[PDB]
Amino acid sequence: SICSEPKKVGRCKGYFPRFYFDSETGKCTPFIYGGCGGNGNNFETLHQCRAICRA
Repeated sequence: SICSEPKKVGRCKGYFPRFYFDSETGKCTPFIYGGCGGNGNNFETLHQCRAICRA
C-alpha cells in the first residue's frame, strides 16, 4: 500500500506541513509537502496517516 513510500516533498516548495507514514521508522511523522509533485503517502494528519496505513 502507499504505506511503502518514504517521504517525498515535491517540485513545489510551499509550506504545506503534512504527515507521511515514515515506514523508514515505522512512525507516522510530519514532513513539508509542496502541492506540485506530491506522492500518495501524504496525509493532512497523523489521524489519516494512521487510519489509512495502521489501525
